[PDB]
Amino acid sequence: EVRTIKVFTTVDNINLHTQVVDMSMTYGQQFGPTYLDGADVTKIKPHNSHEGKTFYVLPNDDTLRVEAFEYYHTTDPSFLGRYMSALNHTKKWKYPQVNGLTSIKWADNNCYLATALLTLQQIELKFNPPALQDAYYRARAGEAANFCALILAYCNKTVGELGDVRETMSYLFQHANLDSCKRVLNVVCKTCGQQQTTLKGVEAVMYMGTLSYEQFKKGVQIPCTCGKQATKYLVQQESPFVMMSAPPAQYELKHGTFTCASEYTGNYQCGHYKHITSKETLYCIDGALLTKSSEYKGPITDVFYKENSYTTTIK
Ligand SMILES: [Cl-]
Ligand SMILES: [Cl-]
Ligand SMILES: [Zn+2]
Repeated sequence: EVRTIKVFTTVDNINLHTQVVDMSMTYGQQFGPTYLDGADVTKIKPHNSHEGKTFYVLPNDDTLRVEAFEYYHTTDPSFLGRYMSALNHTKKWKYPQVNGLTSIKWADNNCYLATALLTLQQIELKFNPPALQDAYYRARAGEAANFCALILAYCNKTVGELGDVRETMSYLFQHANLDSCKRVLNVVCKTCGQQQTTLKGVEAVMYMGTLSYEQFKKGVQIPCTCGKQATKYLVQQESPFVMMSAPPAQYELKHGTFTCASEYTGNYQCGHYKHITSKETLYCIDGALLTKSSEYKGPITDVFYKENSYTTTIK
């Protein structure tokens, strides 16, 4: 006796593909790798409770390949398997509202993701892939499981791995509309003279070397090919924020002088991130945990600042 049920397959959870499945065969035998809200059902035979349900499958024909690219903006063949693997964990995480923002209760080394999510809610940023637009909208409303699983997939990180906030933000910014962001730098060597550089997009909003936006405007010392130290300073900035990053070092955050910051305690192999936000006072959001202080000092790795337009007074 042949038994069948109707199910739907998808790559984006919007466009559905009607399937009739033989209840005598695994999902794997019929569709290849198959997932039900993140759970791998490849080796499971259809249940009666499955009728009418939506299953994710890998893009295995031209229609799904186009749908997957249009939704995620990636053709990485392992992407949906990585997204589903992460989602099976992130759907069990807790997303408390802390000081009016969606955070993440600590689990599975997810401190870097909490501080990234908190930062995103404080800066002006629009994502390009519909997957991130839709998932980020849900995250802002408090249901961040899809958004967190997408960040893990886009960053090639598995649940439990040690992430870096700077690297995570770089991936998210690659998938954001930063096209009108512009930065002009001048590099002055007492031997070699002056050289101006223009940076656009993600490179216009990220700097690695100093946490202080004010120091970057005054000048920072960098190597020159001649062997001397040159001075690099900000000539012009057009962006709605900037991110200043450096290896973790004891640093004092002053209320009203920055938007938010990431603190990292530990070493190259394991550690813990916290988030500091400057509002009516300094709030330290540590997943579900919240403390406040008038002053803050700690091993800061990243600081975000509000911007619109800046032009140097240096000649
Ligand atoms: Cl689809
Ligand atoms: Cl968006
Ligand atoms: Zn030089």
